[PDB]
Amino acid sequence: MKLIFLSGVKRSGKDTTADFIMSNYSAVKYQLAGPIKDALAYAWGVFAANTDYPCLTRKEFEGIDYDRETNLNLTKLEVITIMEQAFCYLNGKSPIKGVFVFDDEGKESVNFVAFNKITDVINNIEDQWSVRRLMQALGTDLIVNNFDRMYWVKLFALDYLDKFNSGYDYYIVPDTRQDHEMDAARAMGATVIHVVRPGQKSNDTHITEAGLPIRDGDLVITNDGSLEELFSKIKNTLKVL
Amino acid sequence: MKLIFLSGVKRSGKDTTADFIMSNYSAVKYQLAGPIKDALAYAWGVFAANTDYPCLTRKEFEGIDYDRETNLNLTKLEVITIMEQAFCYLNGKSPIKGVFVFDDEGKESVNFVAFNKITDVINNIEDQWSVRRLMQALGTDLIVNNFDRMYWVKLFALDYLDKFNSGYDYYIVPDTRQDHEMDAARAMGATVIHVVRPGAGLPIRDGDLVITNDGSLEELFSKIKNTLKVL
Ligand SMILES: Nc1nc2c(ncn2[C@H]2C[C@H](O)[C@@H](COP(=O)(O)O)O2)c(=O)[nH]1
Ligand SMILES: Nc1nc2c(ncn2[C@H]2C[C@H](O)[C@@H](COP(=O)(O)O)O2)c(=O)[nH]1
Ligand SMILES: [Mg+2]
Ligand SMILES: [Mg+2]
Repeated sequence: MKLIFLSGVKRSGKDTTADFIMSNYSAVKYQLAGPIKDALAYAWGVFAANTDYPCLTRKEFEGIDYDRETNLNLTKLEVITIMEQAFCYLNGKSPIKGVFVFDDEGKESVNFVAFNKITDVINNIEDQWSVRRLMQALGTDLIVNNFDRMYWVKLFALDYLDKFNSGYDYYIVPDTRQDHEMDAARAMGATVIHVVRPGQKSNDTHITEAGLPIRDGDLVITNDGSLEELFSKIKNTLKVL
Repeated sequence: MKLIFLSGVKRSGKDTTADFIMSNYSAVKYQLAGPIKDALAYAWGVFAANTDYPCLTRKEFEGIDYDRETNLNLTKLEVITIMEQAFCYLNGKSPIKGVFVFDDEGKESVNFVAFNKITDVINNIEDQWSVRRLMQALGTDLIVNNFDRMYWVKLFALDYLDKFNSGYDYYIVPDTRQDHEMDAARAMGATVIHVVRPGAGLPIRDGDLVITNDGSLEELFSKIKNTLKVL
């Protein structure tokens, strides 16, 4: 099995490459933001449970026929509540440093110190709450930035360890968005492929929308033409590995 | 940080190599069997409290002035309860596939099937219970063979990633005993270094480094310095 980490801003051709690889090769995929979306879909169902709030499922957090930039018109209190349920969920997958979950009859809550950092972080976010902003907030604003910078790489490692030994040719991580994820990837001997559209940018200022640095050893596919030109570049890049 | 997995049989000089590295470089060490001794020391403290059993601390589970071969005279029954408490401790570190821990008012226990597999497995162990047989039963008879072949390597992965930006030059795992664990180390980008003596062992695969301990300590030491040099 060959481990590949893909890197590319929105609409750079990176998502196209990911799909080209998944449909033309024996590949298994793992999304770093996978568990972010599972935790939010779970928290949401706990939050919108017996409310008149719309039912958002994993598919919607996946963006399947749902615009994740849609304003959900939520209050900072609602958002804090959701983040606390998302944390209780994640803590059952892998312990978040400094977080404890307590039960009061099917009512899960985090410890005060953790609940207090959630509150402070959320209270200072003035953006409107979309599925997209909730992903950015859970992933980065809270966890990476305040509890465990390597949590999402840790969950990828547990998955990889379950699968490195199977019959797939490739193991792809298509959504690398933080430099430290790239650092872990290079350390583990992953091939890092950047898909770049000559002089283009991310229309989101969140750190997870920023273009990742190209370091020595990284491969770069310049998407400066047609689609088959891209498909050819992909084929010849992989043929080499 | 360079990830190094050391391999070698008893008296090959593998242990001397881990020591020299730890003593001469910015290095941090992780034992795959660490959590095994921690869980047993935990499960032990909890069960020998109720009884008139010897008090074994994490210090004797480490074999620190204790013979881990020492028979403890346990009922397959107590061994089974010790084992379930240890699963409870480990499950809080990283979930063991197919195990759920529940609180019974000042008493967590594992779901029934996990409980049932534990009993079945501990019931065919016809041996005598030393601390050392307990480590094996927990580590291999149970977890690796019946729950998750990769569980000890998953716990190393959590710790390695945790130390990822810590400033150490090397991360050394010295006690790998299974080949599947060495496969996982290679899959995670480790350099495998075998310490062998001229005339059981894990296989030496293509890419692994081999240090032949055929001379003196200072010669062993010199071979280690030059091997670390080209990593
Ligand atoms: N890769 C990654 N994504 C993160 C992190 N924290 C938050 N996210 C966000 C970035 C994306 O907006 C999102 C997943 O969205 P998408 O890949 O489009 O389903 O999760 C992090 O640490 N790593
Ligand atoms: N590395 C490793 N050690 C294991 C595993 N299962 C059980 N062990 C235990 C059995 C040995 O007696 C013990 C070594 O403990 P020590 O003497 O403190 O280094 O490791 C396993 O899967 N991997
Ligand atoms: Mg909950
Ligand atoms: Mg316990």
